[PDB]
Parts: sequence; structure tokens; C-alpha cells
Amino acid sequence: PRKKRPEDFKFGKILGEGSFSTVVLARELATSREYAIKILEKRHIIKENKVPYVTRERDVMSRLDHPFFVKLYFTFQDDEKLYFGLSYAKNGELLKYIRKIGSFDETCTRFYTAEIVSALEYLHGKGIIHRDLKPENILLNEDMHIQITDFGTAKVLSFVGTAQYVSPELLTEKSACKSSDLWALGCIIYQLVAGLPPFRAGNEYLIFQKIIKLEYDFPEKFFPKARDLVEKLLVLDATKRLGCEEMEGYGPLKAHPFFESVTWENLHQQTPPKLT
Ligand SMILES: CC(C1=c2cc(O)ccc2=NC1=O)c1ccc[nH]1
Repeated sequence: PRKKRPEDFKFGKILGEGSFSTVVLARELATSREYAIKILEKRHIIKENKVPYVTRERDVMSRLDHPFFVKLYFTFQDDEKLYFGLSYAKNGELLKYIRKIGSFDETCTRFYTAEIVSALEYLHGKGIIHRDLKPENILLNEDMHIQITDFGTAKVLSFVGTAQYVSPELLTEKSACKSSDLWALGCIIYQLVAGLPPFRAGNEYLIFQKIIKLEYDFPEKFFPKARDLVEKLLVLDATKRLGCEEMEGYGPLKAHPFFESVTWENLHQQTPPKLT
């Protein structure tokens, strides 16, 4: 297949804006397909010493082959810019719906938590750690299944993710692992049910204090079995988090009672519960 050029597309609105990149909606002219095209300015990548990160992002995505991840269809470049042609998830970030519906009911929480768990199982199976897992990075496709994106900061088996989601070992050891993603998962479940991330404060530094102290609370309107799972994820000792290999992996995680009624085999063929 011949290399694609920007002229092959009618570019539209900006879908997303990062520190080092912008994502734009593009309809390919010959096929009429829409793609989310990530555009990186080379000069900028270089002056900020991000080449390894862009390289790492491209390499990971090429390796991923699973419905719960944003797919990479193509890349090309002109003299100033890199272009990554990516899945366009029509319903945008999970964060939106949290902010929109306020907080998920038990059924919706269970469904989307389970899809996220299944995605982590796959990713961790490939020896890849995301390291910046959070609702903004978890997108929803036209059928409201998740697609996890944003792999520039993954590690394949230094970097710190987003404050509310970083694990304690990041703040004390500076060396993460598969378990750091499970911590972030704990935070996301809590936020799904509570409407808000568990650790939060006036500024980043206060946030980090609450984390290493495990200073956080459960609302009373909090699904109990969901509460019990969260506590088995938000654990200072990374080797004691459910789902981590020192806890014998995703079997015990998926067998948690909160997931009692979940069919793990075909989640993406299942029909998600309406979000309201
Ligand atoms: C922000 C966004 C989308 C993305 C963001 C990325 O970082 C990577 C891929 C991607 N595909 C999208 O569709 C979006 C917003 C609204 C619809 N899609």
C-alpha cells in the first residue's frame, strides 16, 4: 500500500491537544473513512528530547492487536510533521460521561470496569505497562466500548503520570511496574462510583501527600463489593495489589465478587448498559 500524504485527507476539527501533539479528525478522500490523526511537530519533539517517547509510542501500538485499544492504521510525515493515523472513537473520553452523568450505577460500573480489566490483562500479557491510565485516556467508540489510548509514556518490559493517578512507589521509589496500572484502576473504579478521584487537594504536592499516606474516604452510597475491590487495589505495598503477579495475576482479580456476573470472554461483543 503506497505511503499516504496529508493531501489524501480533508482535515477537520481538533479532537484533542497534548503537550507534544494534537489530534485531528480527518476524512480520507478516496475511501471516505474518518481517522483520528495525531500530529507531532518534529522540531518540537527534538528540542524537548521526546524522540524516544514518539518511537516508543509507535512501536507499542504496532504490537497491540485487541479491540479495547486505539489502533494504528498508518504513519507518514512531511518536512515538519509526523502523522499517526489512529482509530476515531466517536464518543470521546470516558471523563466526559462521568462529568455528564455524574457517577455510574452498579451495572455500568461493573461493565466498564471489566472491559478495563480485560484491556489491562492483554496489555500486561505483552509485557507493556501503560503508566498513565486515566479516564481521559480511555475512549468510547461508536458502540460505547472502550478504546484505551495514549501510549507515548508506556514502558515495555523515569516517567511520572497524572497526579491523582500516580502510585505510591512512583513517589518513593520512582520505579513503577504492572502494579502501578492496577493502582490507577483502583482510582478509576472509585471515580466511576463516587464521581471523583479518591485523592485530591489544592495542589499537586498536597495530592502526593494524601497518596503516600493513603488518605482517602468512601462515600456511604458506595457499592460495597465495589468498595472491597477498591481497597484491594489501593494498597501502598505494590506486591499486595489484586491482579499483580505476586498475587497470582488476573485470575483472582477477575474472580472478585464485584465481577460475579461478568462473562469475560466476549465483553466487546456484548451490548453495554445505557449510561444514565
Ligand atoms: C480525543 C479523541 C480521539 C483520540 C485521542 C487520542 O489521543 C488518540 C486517538 C483518538 N481518537 C479519537 O477519536 C476524540 C474526541 C472526540 C472523539 N474522539
